[PDB]
Amino acid sequence: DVSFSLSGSSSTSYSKFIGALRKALPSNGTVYNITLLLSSASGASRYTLMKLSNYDGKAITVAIDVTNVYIMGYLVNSTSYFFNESDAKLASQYVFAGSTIVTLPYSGNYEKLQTAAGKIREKIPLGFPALDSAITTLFHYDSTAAAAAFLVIIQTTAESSRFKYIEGQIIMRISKNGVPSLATISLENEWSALSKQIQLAQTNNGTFKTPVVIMDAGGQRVEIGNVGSKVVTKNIQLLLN
Ligand SMILES: CC(=O)N[C@@H]1[C@@H](O)[C@H](O)[C@@H](CO)O[C@H]1O
Ligand SMILES: CC(=O)N[C@@H]1[C@@H](O)[C@H](O)[C@@H](CO)O[C@H]1O
Repeated sequence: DVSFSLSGSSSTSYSKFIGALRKALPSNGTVYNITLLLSSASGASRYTLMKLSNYDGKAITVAIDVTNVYIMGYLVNSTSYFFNESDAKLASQYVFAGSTIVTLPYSGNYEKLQTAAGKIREKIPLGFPALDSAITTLFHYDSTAAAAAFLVIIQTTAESSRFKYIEGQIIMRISKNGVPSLATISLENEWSALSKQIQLAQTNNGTFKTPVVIMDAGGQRVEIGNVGSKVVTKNIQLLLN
């Protein structure tokens, strides 16, 4: 398993945690020196567990699908909570054995979580304090605030593992929460498209078959057309397969 403790945390310990999470995910090699995730996996081996503890030391354990870095659900005390989607129902057959299972009233999809939370990612502050609050919400399972808590946790763990830029954004917000940058949102939105295009580029002299539009540090549209881009060389850390 991997773990992150907010108590005693620093930029250094957070980066160690994100690095450990990246290292915990199996590969079928690399493409342009970027880890390629597995296309398929079986049973319990399809998951890695991530223990998260708040400032007060209260802990939850989150299950991640290694094929796509999607969060499946989590365990607190003797109760597990899984997203309402087939891949998470599958996960419930293999992890947190012996727990009492609760099916959440939403899938782990951003659109569904945002509808459930009554607010879009763009307006939800992120940072170490936001992570603390999110863990607390899930620890007590406040059903009215859980969707928002998942939105914070997903971005602070999975999205951060996928993009060095997002890891940096969380680090900027260690002391004071802030809503995600437009760049953060675009990278999250385009992860699967970037993953696809980078793999196609291998046999196309490094050129994407279809451009991918990201946003920069000022929200300006930037069209990514080849593997020379900084998004490919010094940002993306995991490719969907
Ligand atoms: C009752 C239950 O928890 N299982 C549901 C399953 O019925 C549904 O088909 C799927 C969405 O496709 O999501 C699962 O969580
Ligand atoms: C969802 C749930 O049952 N969470 C409970 C929490 O509310 C309670 O404060 C604690 C007591 O130690 O046990 C937790 O994990």
